Amino acid sequence: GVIKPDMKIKLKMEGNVNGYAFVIEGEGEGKPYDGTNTINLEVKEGAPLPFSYDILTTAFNRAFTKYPDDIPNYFKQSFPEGYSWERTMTFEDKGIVKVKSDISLEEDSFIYEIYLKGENFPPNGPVMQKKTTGWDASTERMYVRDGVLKGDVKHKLLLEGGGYYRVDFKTIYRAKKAVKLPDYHFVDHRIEELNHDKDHNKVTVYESAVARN
Repeated sequence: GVIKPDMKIKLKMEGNVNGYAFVIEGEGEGKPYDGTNTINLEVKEGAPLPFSYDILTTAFNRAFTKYPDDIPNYFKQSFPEGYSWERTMTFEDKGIVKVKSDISLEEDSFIYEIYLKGENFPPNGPVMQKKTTGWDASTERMYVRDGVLKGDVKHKLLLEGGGYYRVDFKTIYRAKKAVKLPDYHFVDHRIEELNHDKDHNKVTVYESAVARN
């Protein structure tokens, strides 16, 4: 099919957080059937970013998910036409991020066109004060609503000094063709900043994702 065991990634994100504008380009690769992906990110406008890089990482593609044979794969079935997604991240201190991404396929490269807007983050909270220490492992509840796939996460951003900062994810995934719809299932995630430079001008993100009943 069009989804090969090794695939590349190209992305551009236009972002605005608490009114601060920025542009990020990424290049990476992954193993769609293994459910693993790596993206190398460079800030092109707005360096040094004046907020926590953790609020962007989950924006930088469920095509990279390991799926048991018996659970229909909403994402892989969508290609070559691909799919788009829109997401609201609601933070326990009333900060909010809204993301949309178009996922297309050019030969053996996924292409992501991302728009991100964050607002109402407390100026002295851990996002704007860069006091976050990465995402916990998560489980995303995947379920069909109105003919498209919804993903819900009760997520946690770890904090410097210990404990965590609650974030609810609601995502809507919209295939650009008729696909066999899965029953309700789970996707377990682990996302990691593998490395970065002093101001997160250059960041490498890794994610693994596996579907189970």
